[PDB]
Order: sequence, then C-alpha cells, then structure tokens
Amino acid sequence: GSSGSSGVQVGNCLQVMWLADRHSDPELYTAAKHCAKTHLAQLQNTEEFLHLPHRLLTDIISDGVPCSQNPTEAIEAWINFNKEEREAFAESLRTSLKEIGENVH
Repeated sequence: GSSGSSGVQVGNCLQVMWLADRHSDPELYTAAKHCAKTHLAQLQNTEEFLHLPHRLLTDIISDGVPCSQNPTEAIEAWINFNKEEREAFAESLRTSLKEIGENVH
C-alpha cells in the first residue's frame, strides 16, 4: 500500500538544498535544488526563499526555470528585500535568467 520514506519537499527543499551545498552535498543539494527551480513560486511566496543568499538563488535560476513558475517575479521580490544594494544582482540576475519549455533559441 501507499508507503514511502522521508526525502525532500518543495516546502523544505530550500533548507535542505541550502545545508547540502554548505556541506558539499551534490546528491541532496542537486535534488532539492531541482525541485526548487520547478517549484520556485511555492517558495517565492515564502520568507525563507527571500531570506536565502545570492549564491543559492543564482544557482536555482542558473539551472534554468520553467516559464510556468514566474521566475522574474521571484527575482523582483528577493531583490526588493534589500534593493538598496541587491540592485546590482537584480540586473545581472535578469540577464542571466533562463527560460525553458517554450521553443525559443
């Protein structure tokens, strides 16, 4: 019957992937990190995500994000937090931002 084990969840994906990266953990970091890029919104509407650094966020969006989960929206917010300086990261992040799914070269 319906049986499984403890793994990763879009909700606790950030926290997981975070520590993982800090502990040079590719297996985990990659896993959680992925689920994040796919479900960025679910995190963009949360504090943690906005509380995350630039290295983490950059990596996520760097791995390409599905047009489905409004990527820019998350960038604008996570940036607005401390736009005072993050601004620089906002522009650079925008140009770096990548979209998948749609047929565009």
